[PDB]
Amino acid sequence: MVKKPSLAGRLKIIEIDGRKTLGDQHGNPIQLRGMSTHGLQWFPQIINNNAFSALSKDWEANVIRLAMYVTDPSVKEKVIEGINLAIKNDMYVIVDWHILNPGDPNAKIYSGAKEFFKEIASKYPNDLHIIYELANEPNPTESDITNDIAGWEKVKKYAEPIIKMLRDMGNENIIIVGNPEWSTRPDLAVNDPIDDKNVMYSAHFYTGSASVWENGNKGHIARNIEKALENGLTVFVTEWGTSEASGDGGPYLNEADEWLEFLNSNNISWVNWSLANKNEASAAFLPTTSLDPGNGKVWAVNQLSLSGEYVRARIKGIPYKPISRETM
Ligand SMILES: [Cl-]
Repeated sequence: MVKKPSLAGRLKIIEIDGRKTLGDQHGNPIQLRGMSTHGLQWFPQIINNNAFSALSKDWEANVIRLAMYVTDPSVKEKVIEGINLAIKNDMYVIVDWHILNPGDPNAKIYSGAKEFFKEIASKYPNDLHIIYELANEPNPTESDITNDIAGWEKVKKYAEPIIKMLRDMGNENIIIVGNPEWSTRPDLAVNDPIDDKNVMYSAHFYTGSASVWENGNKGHIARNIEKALENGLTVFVTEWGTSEASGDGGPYLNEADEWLEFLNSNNISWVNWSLANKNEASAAFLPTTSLDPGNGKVWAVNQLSLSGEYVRARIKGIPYKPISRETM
């Protein structure tokens, strides 16, 4: 079982024998393993105590990510309750300003980020539970976040005012910064890293659309991860799926094995997409499964999709022995 906030305390980047990694208050390496909500506008019913209790207790998650797409400003309320439910259920919590369309974390439509982050931070001053993720997936869709240094620099100009502000009020939280091409470029930050001892860099992958190795070569995403790591950055996988990059297809579980070996061997924390019951391969729950499992109840394994079942075993760290899906 991966360590809970009750035993890990404040997370910080530590260095051991020349290598940086995510560590706890005691100065030991730690790995976070959990689940991301789907968009909190589309799937807010996951923000319930019985669900968060089940993920923490049964799935043995030490983290949950609250994907707030940027609909209504009322979505902000489900984030607050989610933060509350996570603290109360002994889990780290990623507050994800979930940019996607447009792709630019700056571009007009994302005005209130610093403002939003200010609010959450004020409500929970230097709370050990919270991890701030400033921009889910900077990307080229309706934006000039290009797949290069110039694109990384726009992301950096967006992130720094928010980081400084957070640090000024005494917030020593892990901050995770996204990067170009849907957060597949943590290597771009090597060129010009954020001067903050507790900033990490996102990487995202979908195992049906990305392999660790192909035709003898390290794949693009895995090698971009390696480049950031070799150059003294740390990487946190705030979103990966067992499906294709659409969120559907497969699941691709043999490829997931290889990704997870690669991440565990490098002590890279990871959060699986997603806690939906949408009819898509990446969704952890069957379409007929309620996102509230009931009072004192967990979801049964047969209420979980093939992906959900697989990720649950991996979060727990138990061998994966899939159930029979036919009975007569
Ligand atoms: Cl196994």
